[PDB]
Amino acid sequence: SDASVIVVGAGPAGLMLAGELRLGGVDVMVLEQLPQRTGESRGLGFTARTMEVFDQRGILPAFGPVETSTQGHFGGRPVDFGVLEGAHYGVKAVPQSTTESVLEEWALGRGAELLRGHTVRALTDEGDHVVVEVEGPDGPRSLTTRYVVGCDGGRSTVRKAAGFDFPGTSASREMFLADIRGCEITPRPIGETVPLGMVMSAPLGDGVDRIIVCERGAPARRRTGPPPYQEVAAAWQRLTGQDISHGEPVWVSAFGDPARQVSAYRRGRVLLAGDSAHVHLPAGGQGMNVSVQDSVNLGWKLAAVVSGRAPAGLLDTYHEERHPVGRRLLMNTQAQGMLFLSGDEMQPLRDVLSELIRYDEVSRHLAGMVSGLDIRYEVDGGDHPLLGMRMPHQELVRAHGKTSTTELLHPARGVLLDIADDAEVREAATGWSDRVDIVTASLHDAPPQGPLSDARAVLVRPDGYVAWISPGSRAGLTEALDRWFGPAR
Amino acid sequence: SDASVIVVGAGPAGLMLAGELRLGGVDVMVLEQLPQRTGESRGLGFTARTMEVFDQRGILPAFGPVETSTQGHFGGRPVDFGVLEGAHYGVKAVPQSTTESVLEEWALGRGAELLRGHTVRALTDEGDHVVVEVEGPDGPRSLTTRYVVGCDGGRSTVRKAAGFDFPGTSASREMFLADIRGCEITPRPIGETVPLGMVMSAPLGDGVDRIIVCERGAPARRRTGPPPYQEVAAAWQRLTGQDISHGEPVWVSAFGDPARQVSAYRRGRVLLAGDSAHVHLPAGGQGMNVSVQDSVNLGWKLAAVVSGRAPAGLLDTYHEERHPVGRRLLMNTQAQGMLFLSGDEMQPLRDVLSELIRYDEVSRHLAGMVSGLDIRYEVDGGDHPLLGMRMPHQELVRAHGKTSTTELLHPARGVLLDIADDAEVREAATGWSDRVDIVTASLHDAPPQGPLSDARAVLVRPDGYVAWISPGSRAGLTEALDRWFGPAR
Ligand SMILES: Cc1cc2nc3c(=O)[nH]c(=O)nc-3n(C[C@H](O)[C@H](O)[C@H](O)COP(=O)(O)OP(=O)(O)OC[C@H]3O[C@@H](n4cnc5c(N)ncnc54)[C@H](O)[C@@H]3O)c2cc1C
Ligand SMILES: Cc1cc2nc3c(=O)[nH]c(=O)nc-3n(C[C@H](O)[C@H](O)[C@H](O)COP(=O)(O)OP(=O)(O)OC[C@H]3O[C@@H](n4cnc5c(N)ncnc54)[C@H](O)[C@@H]3O)c2cc1C
Repeated sequence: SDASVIVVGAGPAGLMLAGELRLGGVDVMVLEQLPQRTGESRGLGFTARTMEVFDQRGILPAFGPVETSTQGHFGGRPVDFGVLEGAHYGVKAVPQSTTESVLEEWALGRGAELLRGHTVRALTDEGDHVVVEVEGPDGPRSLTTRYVVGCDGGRSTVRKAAGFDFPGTSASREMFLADIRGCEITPRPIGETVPLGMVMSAPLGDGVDRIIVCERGAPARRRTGPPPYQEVAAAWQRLTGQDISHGEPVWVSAFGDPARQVSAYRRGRVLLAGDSAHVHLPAGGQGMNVSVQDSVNLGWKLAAVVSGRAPAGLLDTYHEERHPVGRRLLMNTQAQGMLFLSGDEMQPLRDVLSELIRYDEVSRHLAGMVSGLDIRYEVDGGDHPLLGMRMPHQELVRAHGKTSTTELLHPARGVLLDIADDAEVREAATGWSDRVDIVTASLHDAPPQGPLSDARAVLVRPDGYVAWISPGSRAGLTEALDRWFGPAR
Repeated sequence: SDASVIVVGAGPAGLMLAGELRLGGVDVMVLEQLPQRTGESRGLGFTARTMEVFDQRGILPAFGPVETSTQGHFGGRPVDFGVLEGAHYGVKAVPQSTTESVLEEWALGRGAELLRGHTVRALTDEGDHVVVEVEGPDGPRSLTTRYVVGCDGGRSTVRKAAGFDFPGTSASREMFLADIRGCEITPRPIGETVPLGMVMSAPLGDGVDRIIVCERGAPARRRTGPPPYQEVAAAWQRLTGQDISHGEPVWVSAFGDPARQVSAYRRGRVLLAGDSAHVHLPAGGQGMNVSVQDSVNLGWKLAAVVSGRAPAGLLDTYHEERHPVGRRLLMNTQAQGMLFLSGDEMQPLRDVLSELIRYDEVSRHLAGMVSGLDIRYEVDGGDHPLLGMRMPHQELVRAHGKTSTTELLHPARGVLLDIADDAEVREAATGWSDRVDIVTASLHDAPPQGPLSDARAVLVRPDGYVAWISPGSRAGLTEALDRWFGPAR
């Protein structure tokens, strides 16, 4: 068995997972077909929760000094993300290429094995293990592993190989994206409706503008490689009345509006994460974020099962917790795109949306949805609001020195947070001290009526979601720890 | 001068106005080109506020015993209208033909002059008066009046004649509506998306179903008379896979999605009200309601100016108060229609809408918008919530006998409501007792913390909107009465 887990594809999803797996104490092998990273940088910046999952692991400093704004939109419509206590829009500029850069450097630091110029062509789940056919630099090889995770993007080889179900609709439009030099092109962050469809445009920073075009009737086409630049340019004139012949392209590509999502996130011993599981219209910046977050859901869980520390039942929760999120990803993103991408025909409906956004409830809700902060998993049929949601960053007073909720998650074991000083709780948990870090501290600069007010103790999973809280969970701590970390030692 | 005011067109708008004008103590002449009423009954039922404006005048009993539900939609999406204190969806079934029937019988009762088989062909505003060319039963006549009000529907002759501005967009789709017999056709109140577009269908009551069809690519066409039935039928099969050859039609018509609204509601001495001022996609049942309400805004005001009781400045408020409402009518209705009328392509966006509707703020807001109960006019830059909104029905204790806010508006003079017993207020107003009914009473079954709690007095315009409230208006009662009823006597 050449490695415990084989990850195929080394994009955000795969890189994040490879790291998460290593921290989980597991050897891992990433096969990526590309020899050197794309150079395309599709998305710009990342969401609040993606910011937080990076921070959970001490990855943010590698990004260089960065900014975070509260001014963002839901499908063009400005939403102030402040209205939801402790939320914001994200980190502003960062190109995917740099995120991907970062995460590679990380996981390699975490001792993951990355094999480039390695293309997976077929695979078979034999029951106790999985075999994988690979065309690499020196030729075709055959590898054996305990789990394979398809992180190979929108047209996943893995998903087709392992026989997944991929229901949904194929694309109906073709849109263009170009990053151009030289031309003197107006900003259109919200975009702009022109009789023949819509356009958008923004500046990025050193001589380069992004254009997006949507010629209304354009059919969907499968193509070999990007469109030739002059074809996009031709499209831009027929829409704006601007000639961009003279433009020198950096990247040019076509893309579309599909909506498909695997009906099961796991089959036997093969799993999918990122684009490979859910493919959609790129809109409201979600693709990378939600994918990276799939990896953070799965990583620790898989680590546990691989090493015999958890019953395979823990791994099903990856499906149960994420299919829903990916489904909402299709919903969120297609909605957002339809507002963004339509005629003067969609104007009435964004006029009402603008009217509704004005409330607090509404403004929170979409700021919740976009940022990924509204995620609540099923964990316990109890009263408390925080149950099953993410654990917010809160500074803590440890014996000698201050520390943070966020920093205790650096190692990716569970965190049990004794705040009231109850030896009774640190005892019930002793049988798990190998898997959960029992920490006893007090709160520092809490907002006197916040989510941790009147909380004696909290159980935080390795992905930083809350699994159990005192008071106000149906189940005792014993039931809870067994659920997520395995039997008592 | 043959009559004070000439109203052209005797639909909901014109009939309502003719009545409102008579109560205002003014002779009025309605010219309608049709000799006998259409027989078509496009809309079904009416909104809360339309219910209330009818009731303001004692018109509801003529309707026969009727029902009112709280279960309605915003563009297909179920909204419980209850969530907004004292709101609901409307009266359920009533066909326009019966409403039109009712209102005719009313205004004739009110002593309005209705001239049928009379078609207005041209008109000239001469400054001090207006002339009107009319082809009637015995021939062409020329009439003279002080005001003309275009209530002649979507293709208003008046509006074109008097030279109005009618900006907006002409229709882009063609939809079909048919009322059929015999066929066994499924209900589709929310409608239903079929690959080739959308359909809807409901039952109405004695053997007759309504179908609506939207064949996606259908262009807009100007036509002489309705479409032939077999053309709609052909459309229905190409969409549903159902043959309705055998169907016997009662009414068949085509209709579309325009969006236009006169930029000024008044020019010199000519005015517009109803369809003639604002034309749109029929969706969310608004056309009749908002139009009838234009007439109720204008009627009393015009009555005042015609008879020299108010300075012409009162009449401008008809524009200032209603252009905004009509504008929101275009917005409301086109939004609602776009959700209702689109592919599986609009599904994500009604999925978020369904999510937002779940709140209270949102559910109220749309229930407000649809019912027409959210209307607040500019009247005074003051704190109080009720200022400029409609006066809600509240039972009152008069000297001998109980009565209601609603019943005091039967005569269509203003109502000043002394509740605290303050002779100081009944004095300031003495100079207007000719135009305002000074009433002193106490509240009956008020909801102990309602909108009239801690209110000494209220000034209610003839259209039943609140103009001044103690406490909490910038202006004193004197300023207020002069604003709406004219100088002190
Ligand atoms: C126009 C554009 C703009 C976007 N903007 C945003 C944004 O603003 N915010 C956001 O969050 N998302 C955005 N996205 C979406 C985002 O780019 C994707 O979600 C994300 O980059 C893909 O995640 P992934 O790691 O699962 O797959 P990918 O990034 O596609 O990586 C999959 C990898 O698998 C490798 N691979 C595939 N098949 C094999 C195989 N047979 N063997 C070995 N390796 C294989 C590929 O080489 C590839 O490197 C945008 C997308 C587009 C197209
Ligand atoms: C498919 C359909 C369904 C609808 N459903 C609803 C609904 O559910 N709820 C709702 O509120 N609204 C609905 N409406 C809209 C509603 O029907 C219109 O708003 C309303 O009936 C028109 O109001 P009106 O009185 O201003 O004009 P009209 O009702 O059009 O009447 C204008 C009158 O003027 C007369 N006229 C025109 N020109 C002249 C002239 N030259 N000389 C003399 N007379 C003239 C005409 O004969 C006509 O009788 C619907 C409309 C359609 C088409």
